[PDB]
Order: sequence, then C-alpha cells, then structure tokens
Amino acid sequence: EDAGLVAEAEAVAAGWMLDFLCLSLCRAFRDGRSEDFRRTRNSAEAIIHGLSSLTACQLRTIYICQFLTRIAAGKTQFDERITPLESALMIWGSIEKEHDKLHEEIQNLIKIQAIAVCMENGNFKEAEEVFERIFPFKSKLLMIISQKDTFHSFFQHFSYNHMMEKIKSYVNYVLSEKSSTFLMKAAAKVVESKR
Amino acid sequence: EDAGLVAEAEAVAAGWMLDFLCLSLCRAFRDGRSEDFRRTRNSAEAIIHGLSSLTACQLRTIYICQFLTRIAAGKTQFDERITPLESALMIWGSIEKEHDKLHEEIQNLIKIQAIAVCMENGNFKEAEEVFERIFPFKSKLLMIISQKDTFHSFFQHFSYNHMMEKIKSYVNYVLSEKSSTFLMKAAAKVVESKR
Ligand SMILES: C[C@H](CS(N)(=O)=O)c1ccccc1
Ligand SMILES: C[C@H](CS(N)(=O)=O)c1ccccc1
Repeated sequence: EDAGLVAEAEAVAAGWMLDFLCLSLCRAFRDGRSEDFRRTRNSAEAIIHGLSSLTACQLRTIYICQFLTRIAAGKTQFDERITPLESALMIWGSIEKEHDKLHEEIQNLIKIQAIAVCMENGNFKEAEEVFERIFPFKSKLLMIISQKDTFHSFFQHFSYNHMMEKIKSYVNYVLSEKSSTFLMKAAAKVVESKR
Repeated sequence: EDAGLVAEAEAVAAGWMLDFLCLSLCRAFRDGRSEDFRRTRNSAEAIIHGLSSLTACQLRTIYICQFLTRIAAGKTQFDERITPLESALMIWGSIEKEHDKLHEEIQNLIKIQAIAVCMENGNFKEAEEVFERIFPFKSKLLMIISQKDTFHSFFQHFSYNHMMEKIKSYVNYVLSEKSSTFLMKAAAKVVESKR
C-alpha cells in the first residue's frame, strides 16, 4: 500500500464530496429547507478541512458556500466586527466571477438589506454603523435610518424578498453548472435503477 | 425536479460518504496520523447528521467510528460521568459483532487500560473510581491501584501498546472489508489513470 496514492485518492474524493455538498447547499437554500441547509453547511465545512490545496474551481465552490452561509445568517461571537450581510458583500465582491447586471443587482440589494435588517430588528444605532461602513442618495438613506422609516418606498423596492429572489436566480445557474457532478449523477443513476 | 428522488440521491451519497470516511478514519488510526484522524472524525460526525435512518451495516459503521474515537481519546465536558476508555468498552460490548478470542482480548485490555491511563496521569482517586465502575484478581488489582504500582508486571502484560496492537489488528479487517467501497474504488481508479 502506497501512502501517497491513498492520500491522492482521498483528495479526489474530497473534491467530489465538496461539489456534491455545494449542490445540496444550493437546493436547500433555493427550497427554504433551513435545517437541511444547516446540516449541509456543517458537512461542507468539515470536508473543506480535508483539503489543503484548492484549484480555481474549488475556490469558487467554497466561496459560493461561504456567500450563501452569510446570506442565510442575514437576520441572525461573529471576531469580524461587521454583520453577516456585510460579510456576504465582501465575499460577493471578491469571488472570481463576471460583474454582469445580475452581479450589480445582488450587490446593491445586499448593501440596502444590511441596513434594513438592523432596522427590522429595532437596532437603529447598528443600522447607522452598517451605513457608515458601506457608504445625495446617501443623505436621503441616512435621513431614512435616522427617522426609523423602515417601511419607506425605497426599502420596499430594495426589499429582503427581492434580495432573496435575485440570489436564488444565481443559485439556479450554479445548481445547473454542478448538476452533472460525479457523486450526484452516480447517486441519481442508482435511484432510477430502483424505480 | 422531484424533491423525493433528489432526497433519495442525497441519502445514497451520504451512505457512500460514510463508508469512505470510515475507511479513512481506520487508516489514520492504523498509521498514527492524529490530525488527519481528528479531521476525518469531524467529517464523519457531520455526514452522519445527514442520515436519519440507518441500515444494520450503516449502524455497524458509525459504531466502529465511535469506538475508534473513544480509543483515540483514551489518554485525554464529556455529561457521561465515565472516561473515554470506559465509553469505548460500552460501545465494544454492544456492537453487532462476533464475540471471538480477539473480541475478548480487546475487551480485557481496554478494561485494564481504563484504570492504567488514570494512574499514568497521576489521578489515583479516578483510577479507583474506574475500577469500581468496571469490576481474588479484583483484590490484587485494587491493591496495585492503592499502592500506585503503575509499572507492576500485570500492567506490562495488559499494556497500552498491547491494547493498541490488538485494536489495530481488528481495524485491518474492517479496512479490508470496506477497501472495495464505491467512493474509494472510483477515486483509486482516477489516480491510477493519471499514473
Ligand atoms: C466557517 C466557514 C468555513 S468554510 N471552510 O468555508 O466552511 C465560513 C468561513 C467564512 C465565511 C463563511 C463561512
Ligand atoms: C460525537 C460523536 C457522534 S457521531 N454521530 O457518532 O459522529 C460520537 C458519539 C458517541 C461516541 C463517540 C462519538
């Protein structure tokens, strides 16, 4: 038995498990299956520790998982001194991906929702701190926060539901790109055989 | 897309991941790769949460993982009010497996080592508490503990190294039984293709 070839087979299998768990995390996010998302996220986190070197595609995969993790924790010790949605904005702006119309829409929706979720939770001091970290339009947005005007028409256009719908659209592309991964494809074949 | 068939494919893949991680946990235990064992154990724990119903063979797999986890923590919040080696003894005596000569050897070696590791660590009050929970031979073993006679010939026959050698022998059988699991076999094929 060669220790080096065994380690290589374990690295190949870790790569396969990573893709499968990203696919599962995406479907759970899309479906709103919170507990399933939590478990899959925990598994992806554990599996990602088994890898010490990542390819360009594997880095894209783990960063999509981290982005979705922060988006799901948006309204929830987290060392970072910023909110989950601000942390999602940093991951989003650094992922190796096209900066198309959809990228800017999600970016601006997360920017507004990082402030709005603090107002929804009644923490208006925090909402101002988030605004200062991210940002004529600024003066109007600052006036809104100051007057606890949570349901202003601006917030109804840049809503939480709109942020989630735009991100779910991106998830569907990722779900389609990885729908052909080895582990999921093999498992599906076994299920159809039964059946 | 049928939610039920996707959930089924995820259950098939969880089963495959469980077998692969047990195989990896066994090799890490056999090789003495502590940090690798810790990571694999963490991954098996996370993955096992993705399963809510287990077959007879899957139950055997997770219990072997739990047994090896307690053996590896033998000399280390753990709610249980017993030591890791006493907890390994409970898992060992309840696993669905043959009670052959090797089973009794490992059982008796763990029984003696649950006491001896407390003496090695200088906690002789705990060594007596372990002895009382597990157990003419008893009176002689109690006299040994009472006199802090850690290096008595009895302990050199029922040593830690002997306990580990007997368990590693069992691990090799499990490693051979699961060496043909789908995930590991597929990964090995890919590695050979490269080579
Ligand atoms: C705790 C995880 C680690 S991992 N390896 O990406 O699973 C995480 C890190 C950074 C942002 C979100 C989430
Ligand atoms: C924490 C793990 C849980 S699991 N699901 O078996 O990984 C464990 C439980 C019992 C004994 C040893 C270890």
